[PDB]
Amino acid sequence: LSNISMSSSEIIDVLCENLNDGIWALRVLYAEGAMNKEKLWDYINQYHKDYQIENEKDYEGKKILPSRYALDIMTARLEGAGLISFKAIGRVRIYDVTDLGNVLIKELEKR
Amino acid sequence: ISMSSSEIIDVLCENLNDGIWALRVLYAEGAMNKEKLWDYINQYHKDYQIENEGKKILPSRYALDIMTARLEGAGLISFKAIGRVRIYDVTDLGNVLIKELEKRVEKNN
Repeated sequence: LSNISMSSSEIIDVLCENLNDGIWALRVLYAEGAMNKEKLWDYINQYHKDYQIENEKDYEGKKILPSRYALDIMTARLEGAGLISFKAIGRVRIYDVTDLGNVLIKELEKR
Repeated sequence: ISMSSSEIIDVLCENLNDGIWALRVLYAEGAMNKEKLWDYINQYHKDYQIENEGKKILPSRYALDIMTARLEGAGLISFKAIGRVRIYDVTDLGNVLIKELEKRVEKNN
């Protein structure tokens, strides 16, 4: 009766445009593999920090994730977009990139 | 790669959860600032519940920011910053999900 009114690439473009800083969680998970949310918090801060230092060797800025509140917001954006997902180990959450998240990492670099 | 519009939308639908309330509010009431959205989301959900209680779906600003974050990331709502104020509205993709959910309500009933 009615097709989905936006193409796969138009939808992917919207997800790419709102990814913003979440790209750091994707880079971490893509390079390091699945990880505990707590460790992902640390790695995202380290990846971002090192990337800033690559450009400004005397860089000394604030953590992109200074609080659990910030961590929860960043993962919330990625979970809502279906780019990362998690599995439970008791109260621990193990995160990894999803198929759409991978579909998106490619679509990113290329463009 | 190789994901159809349908496959992608399925993924967005599976992760929407309670965010549907914000899409419904924005669609019905039109664009509004974030503080009003918070009130309306609670008011909308409250009413739905009242006739189906007590607890606010968004009891704190934290809950409000987590819910809107999931929606913004999925590209379902969008906002314009004016100073520290933000005016939100539901997007084309947000309406695609509203329509997709109504299609499912239709099939599941």
